[PDB]
Amino acid sequence: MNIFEMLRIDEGLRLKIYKDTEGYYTIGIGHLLTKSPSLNAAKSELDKAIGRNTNGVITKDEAEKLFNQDVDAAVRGILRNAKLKPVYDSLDAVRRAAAINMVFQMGETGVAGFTNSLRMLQQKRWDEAAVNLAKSRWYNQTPNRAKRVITTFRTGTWDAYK
Ligand SMILES: ClCCOc1ccccc1
Repeated sequence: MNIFEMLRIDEGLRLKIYKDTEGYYTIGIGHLLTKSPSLNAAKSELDKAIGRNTNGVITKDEAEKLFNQDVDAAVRGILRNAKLKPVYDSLDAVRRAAAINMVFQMGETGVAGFTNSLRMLQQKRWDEAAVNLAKSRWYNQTPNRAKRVITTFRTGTWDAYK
């Protein structure tokens, strides 16, 4: 298991434009296209992302290319964020994957406001962290996914993904 395999499980793979759990146009392995309700707007973003006229369909290779970029960007975002970086640096590699997973899903601004959870993670109070993480819109809207990510933070193992 690793961050790629982990997010592949959490996000799925769809080769045509679909709506994500929030109702936003998305493609590939959870590549958010736009928060706009316009399908045409989404197709424009898709074409710009891939570099050709796709008419809303991409290949698996193209999906994996965006996915790699998205993971890279999430990591790079964490490292450029003054609140996230020290917590990330403090973690082992398995818990780092859980951190990336959350940023991938909710964006770095969103996760940077998990102030109390971030502190518990830095402190390595894993059970406390796991309790605090669940007290969130995130947990309530995507409980099965949140439960997997929380278990990963709590245990530093891949148990929730085997
Ligand atoms: Cl507090 C739940 C998120 O934990 C993170 C820790 C480090 C970087 C990004 C996220």
